[PDB]
Amino acid sequence: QVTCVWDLKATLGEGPIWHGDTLWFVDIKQRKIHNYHPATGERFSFDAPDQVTFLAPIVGATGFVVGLKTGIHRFHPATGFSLLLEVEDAALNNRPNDATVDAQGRLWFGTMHDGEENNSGSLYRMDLTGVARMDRDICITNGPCVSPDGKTFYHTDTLEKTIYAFDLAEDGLLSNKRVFVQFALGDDVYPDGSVVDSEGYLWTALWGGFGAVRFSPQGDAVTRIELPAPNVTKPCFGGPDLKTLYFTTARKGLSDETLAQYPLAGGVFAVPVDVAGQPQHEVRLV
Ligand SMILES: O[C@@H]1[C@@H](O)[C@@H](O)OC[C@H]1O
Ligand SMILES: O[C@@H]1[C@@H](O)[C@H](O)OC[C@H]1O
Ligand SMILES: O[C@@H]1[C@@H](O)[C@H](O)OC[C@H]1O
Ligand SMILES: [Fe+2]
Repeated sequence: QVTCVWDLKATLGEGPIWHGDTLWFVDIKQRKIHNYHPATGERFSFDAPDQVTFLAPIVGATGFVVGLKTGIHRFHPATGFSLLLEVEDAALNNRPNDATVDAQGRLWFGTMHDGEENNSGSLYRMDLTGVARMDRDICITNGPCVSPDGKTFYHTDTLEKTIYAFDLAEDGLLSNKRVFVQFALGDDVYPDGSVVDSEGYLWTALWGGFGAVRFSPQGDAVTRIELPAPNVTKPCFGGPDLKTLYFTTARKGLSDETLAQYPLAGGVFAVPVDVAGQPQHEVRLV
């Protein structure tokens, strides 16, 4: 049985990372940044001026790169949020979503239509050279991640239920886009966030799928973890050995009867696994 380590009941828990030997994540719709210490069970929360969608630590503990609906900001507990750059026109009614940091310190993050209807979202790569638009015309982007060897990049079109794979060159460009995995069975099962473990396997959390799936680098499902929560948003490897798989979940979109049957929905869950994950990388801004 899977254990819920924090009965947070978040509306849209998302973007978990393992940083400073603690778990950091967000509640997008409640505009919260949460921090959880597994060794003591202590929890901390910070209020955000708008929807906050991802966190990525910057080298030197100079804060996090975070995604607010108003743009990409820096967040530091002792200075708040300060605008780093607007990436899209506010008229699009877009907002950032998921993100990851590769082994070279680059921040890959996506945008999406906040109304979840228009194909106005894009994929961006933020590094020392600036911000480059890597893909476009995606309604809900999700789960950017790179393989441990750095040669493969994964990205998710959630509403199309598709996970694509790209060839990633050392210079940082994507090529040879192809469908990695397509979800067919499940009318209300959508792929949300994904990560890649130390062995190159893809862990994908299922929106409306009550858990997460582990895929071989060839695209075959090999393991499924089930949670007492209908909408699982993202996995994150943490713990002292990177073998404790945490999961964020969401109460958004669930009826009152479903939430009464699954009262732990929106909480943070943890499961021990056999394969360790990848260490968290930090964004290079200098
Ligand atoms: O690592 C840092 C963390 O300890 C806290 O201060 O938030 C800012 C981060 O950069
Ligand atoms: O809005 C949600 C988005 O934040 C999440 O990443 O994927 C599921 C969507 O419904
Ligand atoms: O799981 C339930 C929890 O969500 C609620 O808050 O307290 C009662 C528990 O049974
Ligand atoms: Fe997501």
